[PDB]
This record gives sequence, structure tokens and C-alpha cells, in this order.
Amino acid sequence: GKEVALTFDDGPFPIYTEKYVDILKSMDVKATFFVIGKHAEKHPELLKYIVENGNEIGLHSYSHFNMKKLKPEKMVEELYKTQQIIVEATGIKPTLFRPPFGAYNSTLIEISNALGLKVVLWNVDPDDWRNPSVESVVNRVLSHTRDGSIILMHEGKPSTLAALPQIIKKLKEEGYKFVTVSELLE
Ligand code: NI
Repeated sequence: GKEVALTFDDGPFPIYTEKYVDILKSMDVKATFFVIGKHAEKHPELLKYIVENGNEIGLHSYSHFNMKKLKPEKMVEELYKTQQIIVEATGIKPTLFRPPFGAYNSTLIEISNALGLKVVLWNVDPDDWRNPSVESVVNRVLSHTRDGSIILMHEGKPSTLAALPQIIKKLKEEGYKFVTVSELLE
């Protein structure tokens, strides 16, 4: 059968992380959260909340700057610092890294791999950052989702929180199983 990975970038966020997690848990569905280190270290209890509910945490860098032009040692500092915040909060080491803006080069791939991280982007983008209506977010996801889809969404967004129940309902009716990015890639 068909699998899809729902993903949320840029958290955690007071109020919203807990709300996203509760919706997923209420629907028997798991997702992948790509957290910014500066946010993660302010809110360790929210990291534990993501993982206690069966969700995966990935890195989204410490600072959330475009990493395209960083020196190798700064790429290391950005990833290693975030990996350490996450494992100190959850006891679970992340294995995935989504670069800010999806910007990368071969060196960032090599540094990520040397830290035991896979670089992941996405293949379905309903542009939920520059807030669309909840109906147009739903329709972009349901019109583009295929077996192996990795859906880019953003934490801390009421319009995204609003769209989740309809996305989960309709994809479940189309026979999709919801998996983590790690499970999807195997
Ligand atoms: Ni981001």
C-alpha cells in the first residue's frame, strides 16, 4: 500500500506544538518535526511531547540561516549543537536533517553523513508558510500527494492546524498510511 510522511518545520512553539501533537495522536497518525535548535533548547518539554507521542524529530539547524555558504566547521557547529539539544531532551538521537530553505551543497551532505544524519528535503509543498486559506492548503496536499510523498508544512501556523484533520481524513480514505520520514526511506 501507499505511505506518506507529514512533516513540520521550524518548531517547537509554545501552544502550537502541543496542538499539532494532540491532533496527530487523536487520529492514530505520526509525523516528523524538523526543529530549529534555538527553539528546541528554549522548550525541551515540547521535544519530549513530540517523541512520547511516537513522532520523529529531525534537525532544521541551530540558527535557521541559509547554510549554502557556511565553512565546514560552522556546518558542524549548527548540526552538532542541535543534535545534542535534542538527545539531551528526549534521549533519542535524530537521524535526519532538513536544511533551511532546502539550500545545500555536496559539503553539507558529507558533513551531515559524518554526523550520522541524512539530508532530506520534501516533494509536496502546499506553500503553508505564506498563509493560504485552509481549503487551498488541503487541496494542494490532496492534489499532489502520491506514494512516497514527504509533505512540507510549518509548525506555529493556525491555518496549518486547521487543515490537518481534513488532510489526514482524505488521505486515510485514499488508502494512505502515515509514517515517519525515517520509516518512509527505510
Ligand atoms: Ni524553516
